[PDB]
Amino acid sequence: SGFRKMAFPSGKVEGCMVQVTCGTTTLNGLWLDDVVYCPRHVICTSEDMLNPNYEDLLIRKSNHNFLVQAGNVQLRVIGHSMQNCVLKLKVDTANPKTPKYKFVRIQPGQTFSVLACYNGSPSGVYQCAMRPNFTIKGSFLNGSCGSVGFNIDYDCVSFCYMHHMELPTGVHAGTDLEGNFYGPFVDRQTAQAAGTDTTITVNVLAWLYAAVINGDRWFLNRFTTTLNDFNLVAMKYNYEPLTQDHVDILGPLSAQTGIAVLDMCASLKELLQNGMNGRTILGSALLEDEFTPFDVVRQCS
Amino acid sequence: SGFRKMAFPSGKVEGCMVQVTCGTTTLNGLWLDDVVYCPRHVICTSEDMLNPNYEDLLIRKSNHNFLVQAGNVQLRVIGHSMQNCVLKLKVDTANPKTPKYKFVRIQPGQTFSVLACYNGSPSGVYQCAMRPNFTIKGSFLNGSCGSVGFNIDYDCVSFCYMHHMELPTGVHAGTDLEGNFYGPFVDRQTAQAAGTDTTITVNVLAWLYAAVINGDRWFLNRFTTTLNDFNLVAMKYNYEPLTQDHVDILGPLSAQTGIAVLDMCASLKELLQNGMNGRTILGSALLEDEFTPFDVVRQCSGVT
Ligand SMILES: O=C1CN(Cc2ccc(F)c(F)c2)C(=O)N1c1cncc(Br)c1
Ligand SMILES: O=C1CN(Cc2ccc(F)c(F)c2)C(=O)N1c1cncc(Br)c1
Ligand code: NA
Repeated sequence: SGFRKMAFPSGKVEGCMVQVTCGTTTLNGLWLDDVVYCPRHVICTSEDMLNPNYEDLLIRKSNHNFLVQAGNVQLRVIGHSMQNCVLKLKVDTANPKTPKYKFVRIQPGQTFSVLACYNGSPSGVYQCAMRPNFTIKGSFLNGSCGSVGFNIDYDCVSFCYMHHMELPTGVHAGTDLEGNFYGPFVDRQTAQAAGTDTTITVNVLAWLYAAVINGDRWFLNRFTTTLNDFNLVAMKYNYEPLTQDHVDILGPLSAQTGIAVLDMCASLKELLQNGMNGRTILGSALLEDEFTPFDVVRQCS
Repeated sequence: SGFRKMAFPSGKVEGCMVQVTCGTTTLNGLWLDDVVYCPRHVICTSEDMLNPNYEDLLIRKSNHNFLVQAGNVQLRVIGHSMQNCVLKLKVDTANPKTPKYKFVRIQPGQTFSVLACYNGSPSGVYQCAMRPNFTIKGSFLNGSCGSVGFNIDYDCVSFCYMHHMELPTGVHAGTDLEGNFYGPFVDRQTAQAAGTDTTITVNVLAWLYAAVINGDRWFLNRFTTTLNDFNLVAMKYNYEPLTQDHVDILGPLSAQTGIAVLDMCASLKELLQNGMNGRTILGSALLEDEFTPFDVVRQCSGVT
């Protein structure tokens, strides 16, 4: 028993991290097979920041303008291309530590592990969720761009996030590994702001199921709710709508605990009305929304 | 910006984890140089576990009773011996992935990363603190025994914890890598309980400094206090005493943020007496005590 924010073991990703330098700019890149992926903004100067024309900046570069260092070894860049907001540098060595991997684009509410890196070297690993407003609440300093986000269900690494920037509210924006941004953001220093964030309702319900599995029942009640009445109340507390898909997804947790999804919804309504009255759930005094249904089943039993 | 419960990258430890089977028991072991370390209770059946005589159980075993698998490869056990509550299985091959490492024993309040493993396969990594009552609030299922805890101090892995058991309250107990238990526990099936726990004061102060560095400042106030008056309050709220050494250790954070430790102690006094009045700090409604001063400086400064 116990319940913890748990990340995937980071070793398979650690063996893929490299340092990419262009001009006076250094950041991180991801070395898979014979390609290094990194944010295209590595090619920008101080001037360039507001309205960079990336195609024009890139056409001016040769292979030998990109320095790639993997530990103590320089790799040779033998080709370059841009895909959306990522640069792909072809190198003359396949990474001998390349894991089985794929690139997956995730939806808001999905969680993943982040391996924070500086100068091509790993600093730490933690868990994040894609917020409804397409940001992530990470922990990143100057030099962290190119850090990646991943899951490892089975032996296969699913890369889902590459870090590009910090927004003024201190939250983080980035792309999938095909270089498409999550949300409306762009890799330019013009004014942009995250929309107001909301709580991930399906995840809170998952976590309440986790609390029951681990032996806590104090917050249950004798009531039920319709899906529509639940959503009418929940939205007054800045909770995302719960959909019939989400209800279906919670089916297994419902069957394991004997508590119907809409009865758990009624418990959540009361928690929003009353607060916790000095109590905690799984060691928290707030409702947690960064565990998915899949996360709960994997960690519990 | 941002502040997260962050574990060390786990790769150097992942390359040392193996599966150990003895009879119908499978659990995890740590393969360093030519030795596999695991809990000595691997040799017990249920009946044995009620009142084990480990020396007597072990003398009945041959090397070939211990099946050790590193991935899909069997290792050959060529020797077996016990040190306190850990079994050491000598094997015929040195681990080519052995990192630079040391075995260290940690103090209550200190934090470490846990690599939870099942059947010799790492499943997850998270950060823990050794509680003042010598338990850890981990997340472990059947099969997790032999999972380890560690810090990384340079390129050197400092192993500090090996998992042995779950207590009835759902917290966790184990040993250092020399097989000495943290806390007043034994490796047998009898009634055992965690003692009453306390809050790690120096760590809460560290986390308040983390909050200030990240822009969360509402709890600061004009007041200061003395160590003696603060410690009277801590005692009343089941907080560990704050020592002068703790004050010294927070020195850097005090100079960086302009908030003296005893000035921050006056903030913490008020929080204990009055609560948070609906507010949060770094997204929490509780005072967090599982970041050390070193953890905070490392995460707010970028060490790699
Ligand atoms: O290291 C950097 C650089 N940067 C700025 C940036 C400039 C032009 C662009 F087109 C763009 F996408 C991003 C930025 O936000 N970081 C950062 C990333 N994470 C946490 C911190 Br603190 C800083
Ligand atoms: O997997 C096991 C086996 N086990 C047996 C045991 C009982 C008493 C002892 F003194 C002892 F040394 C071993 C035990 O506690 N776990 C466990 C460890 N962590 C989280 C879970 Br759930 C289970
Ligand atoms: Na003060």
